Amino acid sequence: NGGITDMLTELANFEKNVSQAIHKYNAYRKAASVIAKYPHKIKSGAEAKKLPGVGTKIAEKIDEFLATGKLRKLEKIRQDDTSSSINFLTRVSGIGPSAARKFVDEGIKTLEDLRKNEDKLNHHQRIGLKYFGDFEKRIPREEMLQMQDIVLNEVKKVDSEYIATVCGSFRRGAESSGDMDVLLTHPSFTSESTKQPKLLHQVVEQLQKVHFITDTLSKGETKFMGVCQLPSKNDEKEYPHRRIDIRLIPKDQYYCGVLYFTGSDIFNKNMRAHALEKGFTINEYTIRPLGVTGVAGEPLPVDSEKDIFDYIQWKYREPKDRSE
DNA sequence: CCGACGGCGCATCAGC
DNA sequence: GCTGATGCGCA
DNA sequence: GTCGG
Ligand SMILES: [Mn+2]
Ligand SMILES: [Mn+2]
Ligand SMILES: [Mn+2]
Ligand code: NA
Ligand code: NA
Ligand code: NA
Repeated sequence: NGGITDMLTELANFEKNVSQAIHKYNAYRKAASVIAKYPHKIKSGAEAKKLPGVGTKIAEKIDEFLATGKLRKLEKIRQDDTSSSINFLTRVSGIGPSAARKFVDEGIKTLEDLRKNEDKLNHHQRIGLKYFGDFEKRIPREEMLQMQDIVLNEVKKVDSEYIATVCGSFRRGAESSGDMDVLLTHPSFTSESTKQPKLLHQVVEQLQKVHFITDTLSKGETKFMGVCQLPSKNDEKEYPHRRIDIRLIPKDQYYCGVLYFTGSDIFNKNMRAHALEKGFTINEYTIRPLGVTGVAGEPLPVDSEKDIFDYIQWKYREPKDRSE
């Protein structure tokens, strides 16, 4: 049902980027997700309508698309200059719905206008512009494996007790990835631990030293967002620049962290809701119970991802089964 | 009908 | 100059 | 936009 999920996804993007209606955005993605998981070719809106997250308005849109092969609402939007331009500009990392809208109001609507007005861009936005095409390329699993070996090894060089784990799409096992996500732990940093200084900085700084990390979007004591690039050969094609995220998490919370940052995004949304549907509340850090009123108690002990799955009564699903 | 739908780390900057 | 307000991206 | 109060 690629035709239908593509349509719902494009509608989602509009609601997020133009209408700034984040809950409609989520509603469309939730519908696109449940439809992609449907093992039958959808013959009608009423057929989709049986699925949870698909409602009256989306069934009708499905009837139209199935009849005409297109959607008039999407046509008009694509034709609309302000809508189209705002949508476009949000493809730049660091330009969200609000910046995109402001730019367009000022007559800035293309990559070229962004070039002409670099003085109006902040540092993250200049980086996103610089790497516009690069950031929209997928990363082949082969290069993700080369990236993994560099990160793991340079982490070793700073200190051998660090544990770095590549999570996200890679850990689900996908053949290409949108970026690289790295969870970092160290024995000195736990949920108590007196706050250990420069733990993440040391690793970011080394990765810069070996010229693997080329740009910084944001950097703090627990979270790094930036740009990296595989080393080239002699005269060879430069690899594309890639997005990399590094999160430093307390060691005692590594499994909740690995669970969350493996994803998928929709999966974790799905886990938290079913968590409450069993008396638990999950975040990135801990799994806790609520009682009868519903404040959450203390973090239950966890030594594996499945430990978390047990608590809320799901059959365990290997990383590869979480792409939602 | 109506309201909930997750929240946080980091960067920027308008308004003092 | 500072900081409350807000934007951004994110599994 | 959807669905469980
Ligand atoms: Mn069936
Ligand atoms: Mn990723
Ligand atoms: Mn990421
Ligand atoms: Na439904
Ligand atoms: Na953007
Ligand atoms: Na992505």
